[PDB]
Amino acid sequence: DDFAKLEEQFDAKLGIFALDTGTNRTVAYRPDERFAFASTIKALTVGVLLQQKSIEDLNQRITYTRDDLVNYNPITEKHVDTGMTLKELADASLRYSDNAAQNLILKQIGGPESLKKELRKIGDEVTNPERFYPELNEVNPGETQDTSTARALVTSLRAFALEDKLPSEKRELLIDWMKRNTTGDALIRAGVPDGWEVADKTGAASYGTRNDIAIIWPPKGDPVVLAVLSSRDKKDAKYDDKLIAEATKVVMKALN
Ligand SMILES: *C(=O)[C@@H](NC(=O)Cc1cccs1)[C@@H]1NC(C(=O)O)=C(C)CS1
Repeated sequence: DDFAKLEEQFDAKLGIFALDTGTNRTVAYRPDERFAFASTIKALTVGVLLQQKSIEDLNQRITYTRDDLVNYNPITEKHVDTGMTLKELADASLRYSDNAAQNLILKQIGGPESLKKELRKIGDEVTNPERFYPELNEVNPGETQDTSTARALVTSLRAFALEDKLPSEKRELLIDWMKRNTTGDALIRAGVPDGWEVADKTGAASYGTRNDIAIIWPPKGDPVVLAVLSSRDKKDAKYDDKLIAEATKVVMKALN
C-alpha cells in the first residue's frame, strides 16, 4: 500500500520490479503492466551494439548531417562536421540521452526490427522496439509499439550488464557509462543512500511517462536491478521525478 499511496499522491500509474541478485528476493507492483519504454531502450540498444562488435570496432567513425538530428541532440548537434565514433555515440546516448545518438546506433544494428530480433535472442519476448526518434515518443494507452514492462526491462538489463549476454570487458563499458549517467540525479539515485554505486538510464515520453532502470550496488553485497516506470492519464501531462525517488525508497525499505 506504500506504492498505491504514491499513485494516490502523484496521480500516476506506477510500474515496479526489483530483483536482489544476492537473495533472488523480489519487489513487485504492476510488474507486467506495459509502459512506453522511452529513452530506457538506449541501455538495451548499447547492449546489442556491444554484442555485435569488438571494443576496437566501436572506433568506427559515423558521418551524419543535420537531417540525422531530431528534437534533442546535446552531443550530436556539436559534431556534424567531425562525425562521432560508435563509442562516442554510445557515451552520448547513455550519459546525456542524446536522441540522435540512439537513432544512429539503432541504424548501425539495422533498425528497430533488427533490435527486436536481438532482444528475442537474449530471452525478451516483451520489449517491442518499432520506431525511431521522434515517433517512438507517441504511445497512446493500449498500444504495444515501443513498450516494455518493469519485469522485462530488469531481466534484460541484468542479462547484458550482470550475466552472459556480454563478455566482462563489454559489461564494464556498459556499466561504466550507466554509472556516469548525467540525467538521473533526481530519480533512482535520489532514493538510494550516498556512497552506493548506481548505474541508470532515464526516460521521459508522452502521457507523462517517466522511467528509470538501474543496477544498485550496496557497499558490500550483490547488486539490486530495479525498474521504476510511471505514466499519467492525459497526453500532455507533466511528470514529477520525486515519484521515482520515493518509489525507489519504498523498494530499498522492502529489501533491507
Ligand atoms: C527519452 O526518454 C528521450 N525523451 C524524448 O526525446 C521525449 C521528450 C522530449 C522533451 C520532453 S519529453 C530523452 N530522454 C530524457 C530522459 O531520459 O530524461 C529526456 C528528459 C528527454 S530527451
